Amino acid sequence: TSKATIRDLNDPSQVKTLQEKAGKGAGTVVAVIDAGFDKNHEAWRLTDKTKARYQSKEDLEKAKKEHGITYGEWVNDKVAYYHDYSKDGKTAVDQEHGTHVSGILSGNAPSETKEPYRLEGAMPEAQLLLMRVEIVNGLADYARNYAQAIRDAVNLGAKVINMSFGNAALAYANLPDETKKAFDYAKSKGVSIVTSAGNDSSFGGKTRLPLADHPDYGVVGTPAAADSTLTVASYSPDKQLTETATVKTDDHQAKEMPVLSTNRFEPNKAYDYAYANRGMKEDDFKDVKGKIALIERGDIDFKDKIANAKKAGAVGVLIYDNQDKGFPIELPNVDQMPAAFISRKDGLLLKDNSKKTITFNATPKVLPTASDTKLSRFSSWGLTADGNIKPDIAAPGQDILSSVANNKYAKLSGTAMSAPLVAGIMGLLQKQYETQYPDMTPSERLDLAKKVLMSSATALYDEDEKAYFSPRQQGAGAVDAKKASAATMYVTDKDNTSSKVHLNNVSDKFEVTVTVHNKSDKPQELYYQATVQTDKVDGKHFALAPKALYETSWQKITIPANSSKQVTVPIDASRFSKDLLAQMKNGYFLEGFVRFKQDPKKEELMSIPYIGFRGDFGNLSALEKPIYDSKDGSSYYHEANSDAKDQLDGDGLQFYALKNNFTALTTESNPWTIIKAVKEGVENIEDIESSEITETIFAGTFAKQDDDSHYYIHRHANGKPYAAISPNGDGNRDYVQFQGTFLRNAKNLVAEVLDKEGNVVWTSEVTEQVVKNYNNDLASTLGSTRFEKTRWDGKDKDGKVVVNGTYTYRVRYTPISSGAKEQHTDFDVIVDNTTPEVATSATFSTEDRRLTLASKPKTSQPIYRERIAYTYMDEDLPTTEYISPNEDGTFTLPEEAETMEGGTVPLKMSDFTYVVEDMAGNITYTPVTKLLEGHS
Ligand SMILES: [Ca+2]
Ligand code: NA
Repeated sequence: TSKATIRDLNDPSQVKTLQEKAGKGAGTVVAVIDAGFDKNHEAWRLTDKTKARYQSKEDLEKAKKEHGITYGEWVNDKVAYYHDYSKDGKTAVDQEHGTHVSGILSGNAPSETKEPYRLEGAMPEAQLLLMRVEIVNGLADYARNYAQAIRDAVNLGAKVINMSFGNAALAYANLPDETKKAFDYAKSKGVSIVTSAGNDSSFGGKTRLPLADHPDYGVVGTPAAADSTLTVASYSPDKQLTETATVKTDDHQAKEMPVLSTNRFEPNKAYDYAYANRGMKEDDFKDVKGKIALIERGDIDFKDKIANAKKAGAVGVLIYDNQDKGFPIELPNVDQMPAAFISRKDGLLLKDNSKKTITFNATPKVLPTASDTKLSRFSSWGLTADGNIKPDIAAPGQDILSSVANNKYAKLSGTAMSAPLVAGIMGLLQKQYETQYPDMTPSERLDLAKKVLMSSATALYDEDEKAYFSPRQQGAGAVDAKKASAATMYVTDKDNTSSKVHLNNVSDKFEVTVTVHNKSDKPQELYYQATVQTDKVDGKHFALAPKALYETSWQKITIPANSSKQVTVPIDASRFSKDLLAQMKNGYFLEGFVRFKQDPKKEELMSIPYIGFRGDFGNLSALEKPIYDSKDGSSYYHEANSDAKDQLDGDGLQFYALKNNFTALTTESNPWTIIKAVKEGVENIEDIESSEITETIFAGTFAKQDDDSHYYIHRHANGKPYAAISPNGDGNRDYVQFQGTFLRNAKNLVAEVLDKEGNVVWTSEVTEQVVKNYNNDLASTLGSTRFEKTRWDGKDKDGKVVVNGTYTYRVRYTPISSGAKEQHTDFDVIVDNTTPEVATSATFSTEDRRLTLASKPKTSQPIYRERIAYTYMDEDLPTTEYISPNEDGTFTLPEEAETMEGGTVPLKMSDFTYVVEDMAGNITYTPVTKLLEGHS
């Protein structure tokens, strides 16, 4: 009972054509570096173990002895070697991601599988080297771990190394030297390394669009940033093998549609369904009990939509897209609730259908994708931090069905699924070249295979924009193993280093030079054309879509046999400067593809991308403007309150810093009750000694005298925020600290203080590496970073507190790009240690209960708050509230205080305290009874 494979029904990358030419991997070794594997899975088997490189643990150990490897172990005929390079970690091993990635590369499920179709990877007859690596300490130790796994994989005979992991926005230059030399070691040995681009979209994450003022929104990190690697983006073909559900339309026909199910529905059981809108209100699920809730994708989370139907008593849920030509999204598991994602067109069909009955099928079929041929929304954009072109190539990575833990199978999306397909195509192409080009070195075949894969890759085309997807999103195009296995030509840059042209900074007139390489015995003629395109802009945001400018005339080129010729396409986009600079004031990309055809009417034979930037890329601002300078009071990750644009509350009692992510200075607010308790030596203060809290706030913000619930920005006459410290060790506004939202990566971040008289009085420790805030999510990164090394305690380089005055707090940082000038941002910081002189005597009129102070406060900095506090006990907890002064200078003291429980507590005169604070933080707190006693 031999079952058909998934590839037998769906092979979007044409792997079968290459397999018919180069085999299925028998005798070859490939390696996978991931976070953990199910090394017992049924997908790990060989058809003929006798044809393998390592036929036993003895063959594996002999190879270990020859290279000094004293670790790792044979597992079975398929998994010839497994080693855990992060065994010292305390976290448990996750087996799903690594098993899935490996299955796409070399899965070989037998016919005895429970699945409808067998999972057969690109190289099912190759042996696997599974190597675990996970973060335990830092990213340097991490890169040192997988550098060893690379070297070991090379020395154990791996022809391909697939690395379906990464860390966003990281620069290649910051990798340890061992990691860099391991990349070169594999390359010098003809071993291919394939990296996933990442699932981080652009700056802002898969839910935001980057602002047009900042074109350097790439988020590709390491190891993908290594030039030696082949970095793979993710796209969706126009069709995909999917699970199905069928209904009856109004025309009396049977229409079956794709579904993506979390948990399982009853196979071929007729389900009823009712429309429940966006699933936000309880009334939406009025007639949802017993049926399936049809919920529109909208404003609440999927977990909220699904759980709300569970309360109403539904048997399942159907969430349909709110985007046009969108992608399926894996819905969460909410208490085993069967949840299926469907397209917007299929959802609207179900919404306006008469006989609202749907039946889920057990056998999957190939159906068109709603997205059509489209790049994945999560696939990481270039460029690298160093400014290099990534990714290199695209591969299918939407809802890929592969092997998961416990001998099971599941669909996963991600560039981690795109990579192992290209890795398998690299391995087969290299085998093909071992007979097609035997006189080459292994490094020469590797360089050729990478160039052929990129050249023959079909440049994907956005049908809505009438332009090709940006090279910064798709690389050199979608991999095509048929065109790659058949290619006898390839195209490289001017210096024959890569199949991509990096032009760095360009003006309106530039030229793209490409070398066409012919390896056939006969000369060949080609027609070539360069497309000119840039970014599409929607107002203040990038659309993350191409904007075609024009295309050049088709020109001919004849390349002699076993030779190469260069072509040059002049580009002139000067007639677009005015419009493009209006949308993208700080510069814009000028990019595209030089496409090659045997004849202009035939299909694309090769394509090489070129990328230039119209401006000064390296000197683009790396730091978002301070939040104080915002016209409307909002930044990229922070929205203002339109009713009060100067409101800027602090951290409060939040646990995570998900709010208030912008460039600013931080300080601390320390109430007087805590200053008093600390100076008196109280050990336990929080929720015991005082009801007030020490809050981290932003410098230049001050609370109103009556509310205290909100802080507001105050500014000098010029406009700068009134940032002031009082360095006296009491914890109340003693320091300033730099908080940054970095639009670009930076290096050598250092803060200094100028005395505004021509002298630097203080310099902080240097923060050598700065990573951009490419998102505002705990799962990746927050939209802001607090650099504790930039904290200034108001002291000079000798340790003495600076004299009272205004100082320039200067933050310096340099972009990663080559030769970039150092950038800086300045803040005026006032230092004032002057303790306010306040009253020492007071008389209290018993009739009106008005307290009269012997003298008004005399403060150096302007008065911040002049209040009288009363601290009463509310359920054994001293609770403090405040009283503002009258207009004659007196304070009316109440005789009772209403508690939270609704009661009333009498106020004794020993409960009142006179507190005066200036805008630098200098504070005095005197008991009112002490003032009343202030008389000889
Ligand atoms: Ca202070
Ligand atoms: Na291409």
